[PDB]
Amino acid sequence: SVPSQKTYQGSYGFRLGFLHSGTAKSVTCTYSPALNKLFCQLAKTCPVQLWVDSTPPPGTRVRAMAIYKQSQHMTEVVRRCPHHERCSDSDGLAPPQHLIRVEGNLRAEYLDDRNTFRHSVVVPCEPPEVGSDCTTIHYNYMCYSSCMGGMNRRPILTIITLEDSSGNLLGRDSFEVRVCACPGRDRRTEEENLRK
Ligand SMILES: CN1CCN(C(=O)c2cc(I)c(-n3cccc3)c(I)c2O)CC1
Ligand SMILES: [Zn+2]
Repeated sequence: SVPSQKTYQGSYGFRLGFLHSGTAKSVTCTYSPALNKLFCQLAKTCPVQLWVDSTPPPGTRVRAMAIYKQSQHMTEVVRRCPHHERCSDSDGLAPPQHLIRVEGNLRAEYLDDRNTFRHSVVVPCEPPEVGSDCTTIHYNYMCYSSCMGGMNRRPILTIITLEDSSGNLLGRDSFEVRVCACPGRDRRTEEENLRK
């Protein structure tokens, strides 16, 4: 009743990568390697790189799912709060309850698991554009970490899985996420707290 978060490169050497966006007050998405934590504003583009050592088979897919980080909340489905699930912000593909969306990919599919009720969004693997060495998926997080009746200040993890055409596991990586108004300030604060 809890998805695994164990990092697993698998046969294709799968792992994530993040840009270096800095901590200026204006930054909208910034990743802390020291915390393995992405800080982002509500509904803003979060570029996540996908890296492999070798090409996975045709029909391989990449799925994203959120879980609560704290063990005492891990069995609770992460969903949008009672306010945001009712706001008129649909993109025509993502169900209004889903926290994580993929931006700019008409082949994205959204799953409400019939057994666990967890939400996820999955896209087909596509090779990098000519001249690039990795593929980037653009995610959006559709609720603040602080939203009452939803995440309610509880930290979450995003689990990214590489899957075969039947959904079997080929690779896994993960990162913590805080969705907040000032990601640059919050990253600096939490990195300072860690250094102390
Ligand atoms: C050194 N080799 C050069 C040739 N490779 C690719 O073109 C490649 C193919 C795929 I499909 C993907 N891909 C994985 C998940 C989503 C897209 C990626 I990231 C790639 O780098 C593999 C690595
Ligand atoms: Zn919300």
